[PDB]
Amino acid sequence: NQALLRILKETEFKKIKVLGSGAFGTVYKGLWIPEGEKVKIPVAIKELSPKANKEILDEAYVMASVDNPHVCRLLGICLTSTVQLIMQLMPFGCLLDYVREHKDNIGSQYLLNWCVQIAKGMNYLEDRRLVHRDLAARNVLVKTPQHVKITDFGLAVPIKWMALESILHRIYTHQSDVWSYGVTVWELMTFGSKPYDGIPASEISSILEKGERLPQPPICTIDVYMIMRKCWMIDADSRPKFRELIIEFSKMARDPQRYLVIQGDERMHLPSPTDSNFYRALMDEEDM
Amino acid sequence: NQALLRILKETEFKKIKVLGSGAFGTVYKGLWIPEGEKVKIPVAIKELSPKANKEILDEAYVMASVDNPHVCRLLGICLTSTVQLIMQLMPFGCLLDYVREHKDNIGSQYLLNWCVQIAKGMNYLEDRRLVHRDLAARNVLVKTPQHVKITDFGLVPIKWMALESILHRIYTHQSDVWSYGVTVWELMTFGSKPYDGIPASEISSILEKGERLPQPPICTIDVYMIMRKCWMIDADSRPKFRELIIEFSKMARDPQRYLVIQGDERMHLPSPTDSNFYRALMDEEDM
Ligand SMILES: CN1CCC(c2ccc(-c3ccc4c(c3)C(=O)N([C@@H](C(=O)Nc3nccs3)c3cc(F)ccc3O)C4)cc2)CC1
Ligand SMILES: CN1CCC(c2ccc(-c3ccc4c(c3)C(=O)N([C@@H](C(=O)Nc3nccs3)c3cc(F)ccc3O)C4)cc2)CC1
Ligand SMILES: */C=C\C(=O)Nc1cc(Nc2nccc(-c3cn(C)c4ccccc34)n2)c(OC)cc1N(C)CCN(C)C
Ligand SMILES: */C=C\C(=O)Nc1cc(Nc2nccc(-c3cn(C)c4ccccc34)n2)c(OC)cc1N(C)CCN(C)C
Repeated sequence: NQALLRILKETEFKKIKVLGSGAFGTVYKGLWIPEGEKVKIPVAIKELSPKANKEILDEAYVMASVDNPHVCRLLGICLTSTVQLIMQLMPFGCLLDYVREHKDNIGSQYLLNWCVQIAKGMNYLEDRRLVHRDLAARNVLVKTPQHVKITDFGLAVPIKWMALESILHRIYTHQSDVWSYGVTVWELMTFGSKPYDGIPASEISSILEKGERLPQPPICTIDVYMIMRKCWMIDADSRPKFRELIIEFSKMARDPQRYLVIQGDERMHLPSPTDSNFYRALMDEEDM
Repeated sequence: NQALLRILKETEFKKIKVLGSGAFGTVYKGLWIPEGEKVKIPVAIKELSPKANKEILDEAYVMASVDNPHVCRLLGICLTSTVQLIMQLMPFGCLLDYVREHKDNIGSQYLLNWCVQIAKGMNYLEDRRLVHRDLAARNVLVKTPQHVKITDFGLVPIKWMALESILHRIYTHQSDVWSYGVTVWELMTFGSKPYDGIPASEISSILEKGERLPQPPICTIDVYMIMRKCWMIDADSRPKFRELIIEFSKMARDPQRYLVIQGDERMHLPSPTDSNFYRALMDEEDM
């Protein structure tokens, strides 16, 4: 249990470049320096009282306790005046920046597989009875282009991702996560657009109650959009379950050009197996 | 089958720092840059005719076909003006240099486990009917200090070779058992050169005479006997790699009984907490 979180010394790691900031502190690219040998092992570091460190560690053990190919795991923690958490570094960044930088080279087969993977991770957090509460394209990281992992879940401002019962009553279930999943797909199919951009956060809840939703993205057939819209029903139990979303986006992944309409789709396909095995033996040695 | 070897272009990778040479060419630390992507992936590259390249690929497909935690796999080839082969980069280098540089903190539990691992990989190559022909501490790479892998198999190292290889260029798996015994000895002497100071032309005469490498001081007689049975003159009398796994595993369950190193009770394996950290950053594979 508690053997999954390694307690780190300030002396055995070093922040070296800033990647960004987020939900409790700033993220840096770092290096781990194993005691007694000289090898710089790249990591990611989030820089956030003694008793609050017991609240921190009690949750840290929870996030250090996950095991699923599509969920990120917390690997270490360093108790300093400001706390420092350490996870494996994903050289491909998050999917949000990814989809906004290759938006003219992403084919339909990747997009739908990203949806499958995110539903796989989410359904796993559901099976662990863990609620994400901040699911969003920024919180989906890219291990290899064929392989994404969800991050920074379970931390108890993202109003434009929140289900209506979270905006009005701070109710966070897995069914409220399904709603934010619905927005996350929408970030993907639109190659990184800011949902409800320019309509004040203060006024989102009145527009959802009124019955407006995010608009059908251009590359989406009705079949994909109808699933997004069912994720945004006002009644939580009517939204689909993640286990269903897995089956549905997997079906759509067996025939992608039927469900997403992208210009140039026939000139960009999956990696050959040759290319996936190469990617995996260099970068991605875990199970799936 | 051939989807296990990725055919690379010169333009999608770059050698960046020279790591060493020895076997068949020069090895560099490199970078692979995925087509259409902005990330730079560390790799290892060995830089060496069109017809000879068919001899090459036929072997390369085999060396790309291994799947065992303790055997290295060939990952790509770039058959251009100079043949360039690509495998995963092992940031810890080869085991020989490891044992030479960390001779101050290597305990008996590490040594004995390396033997178990080297026998595991070797016994797998046997099962695949591939003869190493060059098993040696230099050809044992370090993925993590807890995890070694055999490399550059399937391809003169006179001081490692079984006698029937010196006398008849005969290489079977039983000849690999011998080089295995010599590999252990390099490890237990913390990296000494076997038959140091003796000209290569004369090793065969000393082996036929019946001398062997001498018992290292840190080695109990139980360990020495295994090294000696690896060096019997009748190849079929030497032990099998499957047998060496069991025996060195038996010895690892009680390491200080079988190796006598000063300061040994102050260096132990990593805690599980430390093994899990090691594995999620560096070693995510099965074992
Ligand atoms: C509200 N009042 C205020 C202060 C007190 C408090 C209580 C708990 C935390 C806590 C505990 C644990 C985590 C986090 C926060 C968090 O931000 N965590 C991420 C994570 O670390 N990300 C990373 N990026 C790069 C390197 S580390 C994360 C990583 C992961 F691998 C999986 C899930 C996850 O959430 C983990 C902080 C403060 C309590 C009460
Ligand atoms: C006599 N005339 C002269 C010339 C012709 C010829 C024939 C075959 C080769 C050949 C082919 C393939 C390999 C090797 C050599 C080799 O040296 N290889 C190692 C390996 O790649 N090392 C590495 N270090 C860092 C990056 S690549 C290796 C790596 C691995 F992961 C597993 C096994 C293995 O053998 C692979 C070259 C030339 C033929 C006839
Ligand atoms: C969508 C934001 C983002 O994550 N961008 C990003 C991420 C990484 N890698 C990485 N690995 C582990 C943890 C994190 C991480 C977690 N949180 C809350 C972050 C906030 C901001 C930044 C990173 C966070 N990230 C990365 O590695 C190279 C780069 C990157 N960016 C800014 C894109 C640059 N290209 C080189 C990818
Ligand atoms: C024994 C020398 C050596 O390998 N040193 C070494 C190796 C690596 N990584 C690496 N990865 C894959 C394959 C090889 C490799 C295999 N063979 C037969 C080689 C011969 C010559 C060179 C490399 C070979 N090696 C490495 O990665 C950073 C570093 C390294 N060095 C330079 C050790 C010295 N410092 C680590 C202290």
